[PDB]
Amino acid sequence: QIKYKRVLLKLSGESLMGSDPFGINHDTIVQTVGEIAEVVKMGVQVGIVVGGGNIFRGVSAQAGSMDRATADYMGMMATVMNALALKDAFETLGIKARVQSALSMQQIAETYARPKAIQYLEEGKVVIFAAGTGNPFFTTDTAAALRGAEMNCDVMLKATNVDGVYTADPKKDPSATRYETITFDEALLKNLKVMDATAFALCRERKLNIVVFGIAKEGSLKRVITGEDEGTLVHC
Amino acid sequence: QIKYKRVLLKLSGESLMGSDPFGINHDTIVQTVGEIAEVVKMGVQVGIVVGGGNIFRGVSAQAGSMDRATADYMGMMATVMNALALKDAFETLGIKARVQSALSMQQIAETYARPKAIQYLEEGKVVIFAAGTGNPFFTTDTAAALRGAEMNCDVMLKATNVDGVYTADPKKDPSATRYETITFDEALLKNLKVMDATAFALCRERKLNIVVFGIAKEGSLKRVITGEDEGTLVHC
Amino acid sequence: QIKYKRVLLKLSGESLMGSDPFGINHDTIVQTVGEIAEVVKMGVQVGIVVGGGNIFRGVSAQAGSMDRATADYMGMMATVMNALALKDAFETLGIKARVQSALSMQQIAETYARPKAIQYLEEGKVVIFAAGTGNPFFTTDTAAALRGAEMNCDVMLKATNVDGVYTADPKKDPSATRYETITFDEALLKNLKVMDATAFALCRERKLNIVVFGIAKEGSLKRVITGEDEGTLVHC
Amino acid sequence: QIKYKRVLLKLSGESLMGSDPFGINHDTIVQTVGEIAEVVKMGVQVGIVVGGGNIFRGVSAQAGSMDRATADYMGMMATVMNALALKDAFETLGIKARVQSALSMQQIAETYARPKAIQYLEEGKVVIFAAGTGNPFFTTDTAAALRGAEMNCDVMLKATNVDGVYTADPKKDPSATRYETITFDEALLKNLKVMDATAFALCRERKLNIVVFGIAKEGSLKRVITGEDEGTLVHC
Amino acid sequence: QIKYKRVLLKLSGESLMGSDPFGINHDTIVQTVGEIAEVVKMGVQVGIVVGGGNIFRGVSAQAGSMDRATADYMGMMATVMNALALKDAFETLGIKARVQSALSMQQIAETYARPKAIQYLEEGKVVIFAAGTGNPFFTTDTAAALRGAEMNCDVMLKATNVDGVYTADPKKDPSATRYETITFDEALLKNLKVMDATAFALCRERKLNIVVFGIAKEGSLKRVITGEDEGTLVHC
Amino acid sequence: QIKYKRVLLKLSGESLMGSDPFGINHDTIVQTVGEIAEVVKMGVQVGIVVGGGNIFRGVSAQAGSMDRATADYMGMMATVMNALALKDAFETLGIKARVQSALSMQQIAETYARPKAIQYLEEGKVVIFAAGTGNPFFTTDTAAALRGAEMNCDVMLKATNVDGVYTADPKKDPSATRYETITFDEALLKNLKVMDATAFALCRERKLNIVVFGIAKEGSLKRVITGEDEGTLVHC
Repeated sequence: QIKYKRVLLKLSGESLMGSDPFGINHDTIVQTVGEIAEVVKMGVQVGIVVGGGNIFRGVSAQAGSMDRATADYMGMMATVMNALALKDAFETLGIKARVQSALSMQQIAETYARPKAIQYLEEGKVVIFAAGTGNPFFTTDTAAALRGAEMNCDVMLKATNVDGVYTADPKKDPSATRYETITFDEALLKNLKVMDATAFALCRERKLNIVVFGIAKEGSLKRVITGEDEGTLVHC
Repeated sequence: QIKYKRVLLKLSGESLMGSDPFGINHDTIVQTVGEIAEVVKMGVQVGIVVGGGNIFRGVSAQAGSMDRATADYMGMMATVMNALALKDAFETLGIKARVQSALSMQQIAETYARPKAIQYLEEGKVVIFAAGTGNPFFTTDTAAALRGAEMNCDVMLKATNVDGVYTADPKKDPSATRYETITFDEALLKNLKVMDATAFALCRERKLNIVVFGIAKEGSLKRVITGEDEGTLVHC
Repeated sequence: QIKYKRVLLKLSGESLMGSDPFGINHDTIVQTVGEIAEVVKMGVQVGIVVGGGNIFRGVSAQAGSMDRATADYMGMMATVMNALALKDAFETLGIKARVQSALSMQQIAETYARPKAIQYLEEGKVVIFAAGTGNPFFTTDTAAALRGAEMNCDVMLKATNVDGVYTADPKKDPSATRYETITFDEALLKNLKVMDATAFALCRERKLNIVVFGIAKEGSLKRVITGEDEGTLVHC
Repeated sequence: QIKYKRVLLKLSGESLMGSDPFGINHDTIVQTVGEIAEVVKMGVQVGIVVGGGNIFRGVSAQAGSMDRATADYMGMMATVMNALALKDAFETLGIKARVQSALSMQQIAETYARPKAIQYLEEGKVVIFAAGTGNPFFTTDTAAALRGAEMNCDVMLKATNVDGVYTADPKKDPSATRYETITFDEALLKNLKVMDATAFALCRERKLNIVVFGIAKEGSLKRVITGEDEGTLVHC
Repeated sequence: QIKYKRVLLKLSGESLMGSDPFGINHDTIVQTVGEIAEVVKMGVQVGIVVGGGNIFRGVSAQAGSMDRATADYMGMMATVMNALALKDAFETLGIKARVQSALSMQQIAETYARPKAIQYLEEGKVVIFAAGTGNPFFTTDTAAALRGAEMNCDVMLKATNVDGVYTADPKKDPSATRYETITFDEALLKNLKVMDATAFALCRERKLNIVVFGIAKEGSLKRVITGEDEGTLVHC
Repeated sequence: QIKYKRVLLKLSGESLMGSDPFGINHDTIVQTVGEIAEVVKMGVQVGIVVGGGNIFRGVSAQAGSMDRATADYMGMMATVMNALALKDAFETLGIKARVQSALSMQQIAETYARPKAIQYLEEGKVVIFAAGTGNPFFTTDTAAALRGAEMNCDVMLKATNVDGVYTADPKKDPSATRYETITFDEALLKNLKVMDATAFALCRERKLNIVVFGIAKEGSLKRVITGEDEGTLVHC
């Protein structure tokens, strides 16, 4: 029935953007939350680390002439916005969700705390991690590996705009094939794009396997959770 | 020389958007900052309260489907992003600035604390207040009034897309006139929309005068603080 | 049986003062807590926003020559004292209660957080909100509307020294009559005293109805909760 | 010239009450502040620990019926109120003052942090410590000792309703004498109540000398810091 | 069956040191946690205040030339380390444990809060109090009395390297006898070593009885909890 | 005169241990501090990131049996202890220093905040960063890089038990040579272990140059900041 009991779902801000060129598209987020809700109702404990690219865009231009760290702090503030909207959407579906921020925040969100988050998962709630790792110069993928290892998740579900890992950029090379399973070293030796070095190393060092898939492809989240053939499995 | 020593300048997030559809427009924010950097060098202590309408656009549509309290929190997060961008802008021009948030932030900003805010104002720095009043259901203009009165500002400068208060909409009828100066009661009596009732009410009770004025027009700010004829002055 | 499931009870500090000229009168608070306990045991979820006038009195005089904001901060510190004593009194009756402060406090009380407070209500505990809205220049009534709207309460129970809304000050006009029901506009058109403008506007804008009643009039809290004829109902 | 450079002055909340039955008496607080403003201008770094007995009166009766830990917390809240009032008083006389709380406060005060407190003392400001030790069951005098030793104060000044330590109660017998100077051991041996045992014990272990003295008597403070004959000196 | 329902177990850092000359000895802590686990599974609610002498040793030498307060802060940081390891050890045995610090800490531990800790005990979890009282110049024993009184524990279990209270130092006087029961005054009159004055006074003033025993003596924790003859009972 | 104006000096906890088996060795810490106190007086702004290996030794054995996240937290607590000891050392030599923690601490230290850290650096103070990145699974060297780049340091000084990077281990073969200067890519290509990959990767992306060098050797630090030939320089 269920292959992965506890998962850390990594969603980029862009995933909530749909076709729009900025922000959150109501239809996309509803479709996404609903799909996550489905696996939760199947009893899966879900942890979500969400990015802020969809909202950073509106401030990307100015970022250029800003101190990178500061630009990154705005990015983190952007994730919190997606975290909030994401939670609101779950409550609408009858699923309770809690937002834990890596940087302490008064009323918008609870501060990250391992014991509480684990509990929340157990209590059947979706835990949404905001503000990445709390530090600049680190990617969302990195924050996903960190929270994943901390939450003792069975695997990290890296959701992307491609339904898996290809021998080469499929969107620009129709003859590209999707790997069904690959190793960390293989991914490296083959210069395959899975995630940034730092995040990749963290997943290895913590023995956190990764499944790359395309969330927007209706039904694949459930397929991966159930063990069907979907996306690429990267293991150590 | 100087008409107003300490001023609380209210900036809508939209005033940093320029002609863009969303976010922060580089040339616009650089222009606005520069103009304030001008009065600052003239010995004016300036506190800023900024909205998040420009960034809120990308999540506005979704907001409608969300709880309002949660929507306002996203609005407050948006203002933090503008506050950082603004703060960084000032540094580039050699001016020192600090970001105070109504809600506690870990490393993005310092929590609001009157004694320190006033402290900075004396040290001749720019203080940008973010997160508004820290509470949902309150408008940015109310935050400005709150902070303006708390900071013991000589006047609140309401920057807007108009150079003053008119007896009628000039854009949709070039036959009206720009009030040079009105009184709170007259404004209310003549249904002149200066700001929402709560915000407006606070200024009166704290006896904080307002000066509505378009900041896009170069020189406008420089004019108001010097005492020239510019924008409407709502006083008591 | 029960007309209002979730209520925000607004108690002024003076209500806990009884006949004494300052502070908390043991007999009054016990009578008050007991009455609130009764409706909780009937299954009503109660949220309480409490004032500090009864304790502010001792420092009222000095306040006069103090900066208003500072005077207001003392008021907020006063509510926390009533919040504490109020909680202690419930624990004595076997009812668990939690104090959420609008301003973060280390060990005296938990910081306000919407998700937790809602939960507390559901868990059958009385939630007592202290420190108003966290900002100076705002009344307790305002803090009651805010928390009320945030807690999604069915109605706000404004407890006062009069058993309802009269055509004129009853304590000084024996021929005054009590309205059984009135509208927001009616209350305004008639210059009826319900609460301050800001708080009143917030209740309207959030569609939070109000029931004005006299808590000290033994048995009326239960009567209002049950639907009997008691106090004045102000709705939009 | 100056006998004590840095001093930790202990003020009971009652010493701000004057002849009133409760709260803060305007003329009294203005008198007391003024007297300290005097030694401050003389280059004395002054830290203050204030009790809350004056405000605690209005809730004392109820306290008896409450848990003691909770009662002490209300006592600590009371001290914050006096701290603010005191702080404001100093500003009026042109003196800068900061309020450090043992327990974290959001905007009412700054959390205690030694490096900053000492910082202020050097900057020639008045530092008023509130919330005592931050723990229930500890007396105000213990907080004074704690802070006195932490601040590396030359001496702790215990202001009281008496101008010194006597061989017997002078009020209830005008035949005793005011010890000019005693030693901790002598005090204990002769059962001279200077302060509770814990507080007293701390001063000795940290080697912090005490100077009991009535502050109501004009000039008293001025006398002690200058070295004149005034109040008992408990030393080691 | 069970004589003490809720206990505050005071463990010195040295107890976790075993024979080693520094730090935590895996075997000792496992033996200790297991023994505590046994009484928890019997339904006893356990509160633990732990010291840091075992880890302070490594920095004792440098402490000598440091400001005492600072030296004490390092001690508190040391308790947190034992608190952490202590918790980890319980989780391994299947017993949930929470670490509450007297000084607020972001992700390492929850800040001390009476309502939550009581709850935790009730929920069957072991609560471990770290950082003493939060202030320098106070012993661990003192922190044990404080938390004990706050948690309304039935008795404070002072674990030590001696199996009770002797007529004189047994390790250096073979003819020393163990008291089975003694009074506070008796302990004092006889100059018996139970704990430091401050801590002792606090236990008396709060009517918190004390049982002195040797935790390392396998099986005595259970014996004391069950009412058997073990250790010395000090009561008021 | 000065080669590097602002430097981020990385100190392993072991470098404060001297020849001892654990903890902090008085003569060693006094020597190391003194050496830095030297370059500071020369107008060099110095930020420090210190590890906790020296203190972690006493809990290392137990760590193996604990969850790694929890082990790393104990490691971070250890670094706070070294930070305090270090800070105190500087005071003794008349130098002012402040301790910034990645994780919020109540009174032991100030929470990390870039604007203030840079503030201090300009005020000519020593800033000691503790708790590393604030996240588990990240090495001390990564924290150094993070902070180094955040602080806009001219270079990161990696103090170690070796005076530079060699073509081969000199200790286990006196036939190699100390690279005078290498480039990131060369280092990686030649498998020269300078620091873990993540840490190393960050320095390159932020363009932060490293200068590996043994600090035990008196004069070493003094040499590097002046520009003399000392230790390997890994640049881009």
